[PDB]
Amino acid sequence: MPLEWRAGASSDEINAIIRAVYRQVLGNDYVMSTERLTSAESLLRGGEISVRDFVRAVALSELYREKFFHNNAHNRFIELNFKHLLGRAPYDQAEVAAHAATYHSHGYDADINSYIDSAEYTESFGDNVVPYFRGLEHHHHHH
Repeated sequence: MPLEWRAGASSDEINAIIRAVYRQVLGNDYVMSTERLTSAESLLRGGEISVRDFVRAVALSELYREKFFHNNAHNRFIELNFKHLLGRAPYDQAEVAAHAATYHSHGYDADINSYIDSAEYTESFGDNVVPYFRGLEHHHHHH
């Protein structure tokens, strides 16, 4: 049973969104004790942005980029962006080459947005429900 945000929902649940999104996007329990995304987290807390646009900002974070693009191969970084935002693996080299070309021609931002604004991410996780890896869920919210 996944996590959903709605209007009037409590601070513990919104911080549980931030924890779940971050843990899903970076994999190994993310980065805190720093500036990070204090603006984006306040927009989620204020209800100014959707959960999709929050997850987009966490996958746009430079603390995700320096750790998984610079300390790891770009092909593997695309393979990470799939399992982190969609919950799948791009075993097709045509699929990896498509996102590599988007990454170089339209930038880091456009590649990340290709996962968030995709029809597989949308509908299944919607604007209110938090994305998870296919096979992982340990924070059940009744609705």
